[PDB]
Amino acid sequence: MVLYFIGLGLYDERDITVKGLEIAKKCDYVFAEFYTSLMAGTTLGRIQKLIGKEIRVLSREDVELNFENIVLPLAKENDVAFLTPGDPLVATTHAELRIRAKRAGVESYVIHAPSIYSAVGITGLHIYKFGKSATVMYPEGNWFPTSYYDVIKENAERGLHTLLFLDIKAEKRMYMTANEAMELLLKVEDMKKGGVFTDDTLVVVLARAGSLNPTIRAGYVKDLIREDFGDPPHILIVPGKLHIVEAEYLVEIAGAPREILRVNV
Amino acid sequence: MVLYFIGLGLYDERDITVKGLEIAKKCDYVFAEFYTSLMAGTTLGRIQKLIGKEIRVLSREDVELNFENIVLPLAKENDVAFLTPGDPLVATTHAELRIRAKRAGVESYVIHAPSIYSAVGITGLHIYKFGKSATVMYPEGNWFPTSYYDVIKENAERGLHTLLFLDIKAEKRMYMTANEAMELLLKVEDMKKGGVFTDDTLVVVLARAGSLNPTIRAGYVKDLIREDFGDPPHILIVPGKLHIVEAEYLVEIAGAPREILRVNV
Ligand SMILES: Nc1ncnc2c1ncn2[C@@H]1O[C@H](CSCC[C@H](N)C(=O)O)[C@@H](O)[C@H]1O
Repeated sequence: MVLYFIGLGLYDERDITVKGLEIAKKCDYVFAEFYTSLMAGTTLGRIQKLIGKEIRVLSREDVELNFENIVLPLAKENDVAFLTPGDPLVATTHAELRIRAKRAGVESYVIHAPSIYSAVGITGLHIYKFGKSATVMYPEGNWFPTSYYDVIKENAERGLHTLLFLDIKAEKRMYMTANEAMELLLKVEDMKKGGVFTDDTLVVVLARAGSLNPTIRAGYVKDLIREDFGDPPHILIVPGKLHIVEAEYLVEIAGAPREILRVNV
Repeated sequence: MVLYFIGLGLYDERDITVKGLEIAKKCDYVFAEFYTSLMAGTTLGRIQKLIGKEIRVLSREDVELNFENIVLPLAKENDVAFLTPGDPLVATTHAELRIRAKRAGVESYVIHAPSIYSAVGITGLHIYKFGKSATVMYPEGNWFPTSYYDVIKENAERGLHTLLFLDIKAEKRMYMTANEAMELLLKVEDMKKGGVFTDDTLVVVLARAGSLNPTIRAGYVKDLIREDFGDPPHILIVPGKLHIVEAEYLVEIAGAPREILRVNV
């Protein structure tokens, strides 16, 4: 008896690691959640087909409130897996579920899978130069979140890049676009006026990482804010000071304006 | 006419994704490099047997000096794969290779795989709280580099965690251990007196991420500096102030002392 947290990867069902597939195939019960991220290139059926097991999908409430009532009981008598998009423990609160497993006497194992957190490397930006990350959250009611704006400011002060995860309302099938996140940011800048995010800010958009042809675009907010980046999911990145080879790659691979080649050192 | 950058993942031959494996099997020629890092849980023979293709290994000079003369020519009239440990393009210099492909008129696609950059999610530390990353380098001769110490200081200053890659002599298969990294940083502390890394600093050690049995340990330097964390590779993390949920994961899963619950939160 054991519980496995198995990541499914960035885009489709083949983004699972071979390790994860052969372990998932021999589990007695398989559960999964698809609310922490969007795998735009597959379906439940295709995943079930690949793993050869029926998958029961859990909602945020089933997990956050009933994980120990729905999943853990089986794991005491059987080999159980819990599948998630990307890497199970990245920008989720799933790590705490391991604590629940322990206090229920269930041993758990983690099988990693490609994550958007490291897949940003395809933007050409040096991974080590990424600072603190943040999430753009949809304003709801009279509440307008803005903390992600300060993260950008503090990273950019240090010359660090900022990775911006975008909001998701899976049960409403709403996936925030980079365009939406740019609009939100311009609005917070008119409030705070820190010169952090303007029409002239260089940004990078990565859409559907993991697919064979993801959309990778770099340019000024004024030029990109109304551009079509294709289907979700999307992440937005606000680079800090660029190394020359970073700029080179943004121009050659992501279609950035030639002039960012001229780095002001 | 196509070059595929395929990641092999964290630890053994099963850490490659299903997508990467299937694509590698259909490639006419398969290259790989093991200088940016090593796949400590497997061998080149086991990877070859899994892919069912002979793998020509390239040195760092083969790649950096002659990538366009060794790999790209074949990719003009064949499907070629270039394998690398972890996630492709996380290593600083690899992105550039895609520009070389473009220049040579060769199509390139990136197949992602788990990277230690994202796998540290398994320490229970929130991914978004990681700041700039650094590598602890072995000093030698009259050269004692210490920038990695500076990186810790300005992340922790901002309440951020610091991911520290450890030095490696890929070709001699010599891995720097977390213990050596800790002693070094105490050495740098004695040099710089910044109050950044001392006996009382809380650290996290992650060894053999990707394995089903990785070592995850958290505690104060005075206690962990001579502890055996098992076979390489080792990764060292100097956490910033912890969220209570991070601290209880470290206590419950990483064997951290209860003391962190009131000293580091
Ligand atoms: N393939 C992909 N392409 C672009 N953005 C992606 C993505 N997968 C995830 N994201 C981003 O991350 C958000 C979910 S955050 C959860 C991330 C997941 N554990 C992982 O390891 O990737 C999405 O709303 C989106 O902004």
